[PDB]
Amino acid sequence: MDWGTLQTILGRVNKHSTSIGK
Repeated sequence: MDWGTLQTILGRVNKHSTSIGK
């Protein structure tokens, strides 16, 4: 779900997890 009635708002895009530690 996105916006009161939309879509182009959030898509879990743009992120970084290459960082090591786990």
